[PDB]
Amino acid sequence: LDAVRKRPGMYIGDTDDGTGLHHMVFEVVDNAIDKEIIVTIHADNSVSVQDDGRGIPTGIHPEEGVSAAEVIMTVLGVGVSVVNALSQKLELVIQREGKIHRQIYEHGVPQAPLAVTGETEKTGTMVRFWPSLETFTNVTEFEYEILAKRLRELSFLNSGVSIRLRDKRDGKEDHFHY
Ligand SMILES: Nc1cc(-c2ccccc2)[nH]n1
Ligand SMILES: Nc1nc2ccccc2[nH]1
Repeated sequence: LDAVRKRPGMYIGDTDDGTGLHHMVFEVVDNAIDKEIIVTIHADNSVSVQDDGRGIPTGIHPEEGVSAAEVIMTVLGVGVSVVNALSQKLELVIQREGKIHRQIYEHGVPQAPLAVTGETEKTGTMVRFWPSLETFTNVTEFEYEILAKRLRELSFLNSGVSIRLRDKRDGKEDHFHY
């Protein structure tokens, strides 16, 4: 990830006008799109993307020797590893094979291995990220309508996916489904 950290604008887009900032969300959503996705803008200016999919794989990657999810998050669509690298904090929650798994990153650095924290009957993946204010300048707050515009376009192209957008700062919400 040091290549990304070294030139963030080249991977995520302009880090001063809000372009790159919002592309962080779009990258995560893109990965989720591969049946309901919920994008939430939190009051602390983090965004979370949840789905009810199968959950990303949690087993150890036989080559890298860490969880497959960690490989996805830390090894170079630009890839969610870019989002992770440029987030001061990122929380990953995977519900899969009857288990809830959690992991925290800071600036792309895992704080511990992906760990089983409980049981569940649901499946899905949740990523919540806090963009690094060391990288993103000037425009540092998410603009609802920038997200809504893109998610609407995506909903038309991905006919079987329901997309919800929620703003916890002011209660605004939308539901894109084609
Ligand atoms: N909310 C999410 C994030 C992801 C995801 C899937 C593949 C790679 C990275 C992230 N799925 N659902
Ligand atoms: N604040 C801060 N920024 C960082 C960038 C890379 C690794 C660790 C870091 N801690």
